[PDB]
Amino acid sequence: GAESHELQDVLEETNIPKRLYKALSLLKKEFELSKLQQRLGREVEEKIKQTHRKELLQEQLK
Amino acid sequence: HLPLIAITRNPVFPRFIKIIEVKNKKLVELLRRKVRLAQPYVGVFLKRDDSNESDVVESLDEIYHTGTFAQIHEMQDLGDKLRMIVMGHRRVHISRQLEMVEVENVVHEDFQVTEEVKALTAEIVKTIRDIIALNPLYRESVLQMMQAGQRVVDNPIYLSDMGAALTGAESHELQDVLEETNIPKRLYKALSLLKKEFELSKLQQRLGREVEEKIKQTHRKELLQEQLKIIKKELGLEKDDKDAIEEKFRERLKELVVPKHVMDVVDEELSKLGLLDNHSSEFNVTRNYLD
Amino acid sequence: GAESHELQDVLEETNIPKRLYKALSLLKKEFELSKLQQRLGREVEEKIKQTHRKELLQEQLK
Amino acid sequence: GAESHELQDVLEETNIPKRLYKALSLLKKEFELSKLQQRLGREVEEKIKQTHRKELLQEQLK
Amino acid sequence: IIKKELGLEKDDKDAIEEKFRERLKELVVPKHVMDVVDEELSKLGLLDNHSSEFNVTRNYLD
Repeated sequence: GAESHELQDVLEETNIPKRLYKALSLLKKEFELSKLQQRLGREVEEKIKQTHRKELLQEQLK
Repeated sequence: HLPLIAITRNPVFPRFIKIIEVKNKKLVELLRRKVRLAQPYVGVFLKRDDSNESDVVESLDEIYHTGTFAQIHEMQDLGDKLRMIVMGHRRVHISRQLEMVEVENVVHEDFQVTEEVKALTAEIVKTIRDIIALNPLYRESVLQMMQAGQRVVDNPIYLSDMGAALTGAESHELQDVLEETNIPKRLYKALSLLKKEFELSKLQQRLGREVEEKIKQTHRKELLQEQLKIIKKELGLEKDDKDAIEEKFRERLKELVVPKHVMDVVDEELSKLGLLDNHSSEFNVTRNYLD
Repeated sequence: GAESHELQDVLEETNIPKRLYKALSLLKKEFELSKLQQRLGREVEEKIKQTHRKELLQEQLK
Repeated sequence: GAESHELQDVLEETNIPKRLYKALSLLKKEFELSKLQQRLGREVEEKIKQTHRKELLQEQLK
Repeated sequence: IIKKELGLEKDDKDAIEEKFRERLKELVVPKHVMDVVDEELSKLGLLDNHSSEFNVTRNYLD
């Protein structure tokens, strides 16, 4: 998912190790972004489950 | 030679136990008269369009000439005084119910070569299984008890009739099926009617499930909004109560040399405001009073 | 969807062209039967479709 | 799940049948509490599911 | 990430929030009604499209 600028920079690289390492670093960056979004989503989803659960717990107390 | 039984919206599918409960107590006399008979029996017929109780006792042509003679089983009378048990045993078609003469004109003609005749039975049972799975109407134990491979099906016509009984088609469709004399015609009509009934039933169920799907989609869009809104609550809302209505009015009243009764009244009003949801009209009235 | 007797008759044929022609004839017969059944089904579905859409609207109302 | 006091009381008992009966009674007590908890939980979950279905049926009422 | 998230959910209501904001753009308008409209649009976004109270709020906004 790296921007087109990153792809252009990868193209600028000449040596095979350089270009492949930059592509691998970009892939790791993609994982970092995806995992950040996933962690935020899962944390907020546990909290929203708990928020609905709180009305359910007031219902249990009821 | 007995008076026609008042079906009163109680269809009796072939080889299917059904219960008839007519409010009128006149049939009670008829039922009690036949108790003395060594072999009690009850006549089963089907009503035509535009059901009318008065026409039943006025004209006998309303009831279809078709009928299903069967033996009475037993009397229960649990809640009401009439709980007739009607079963499909022997179909009959009276030439003229006006004139009682009857004949067992049951037609079950079949071809000598029987290799593909039962092939359609496999498709019929598969369709019935699909319908009951997607449109559950009765328990599955009946299907297990009556399996086409068991070879115990000595009456394929009756099996087809029971399978088509699951159809939710109007009684007019059943009458049209009965009018058919050729076996292929009736079988084809039965399966097509079954598919139509399933379509209607699935429509009714689909609306109910679709409401849940929209609610889930709304909650899911709101859930993604809640994820970004939690990040904002840390960041954008700043988890800071200052600049809010509560704190805004607190700072507004901060610089005034204020009595104490007003302070307790304002504390009560702020407690309500926090308890009160923002959208509610009571919340707006409370906000205006606080202003 | 031919009968088991039809399959036995096909097996009875020895020459490859003869069995191929018999299989093609069986396919033609089965296709003709299926087409006739489908056309009859379409005609009957149209006849039932003569039921006015007012009936469908009344069903939705109910 | 019996408290340590119950375990001490069981230890005080010397007759094997007495301690066996006390252990069975403690097991029955825990079973009763757990069954009550499970029944209440399922009842509340059914009530919340019925509340969601009641919202659906209120839309249908609209 | 913050600004992309804000952009994705920028509109309180679909095809309504932006329309009313652009309608207000040409207006040299007092601050009081701006804050009132901001609160009303926040509530609008919080509410769902087909609510009767949402309908009354929409009519008031119009």
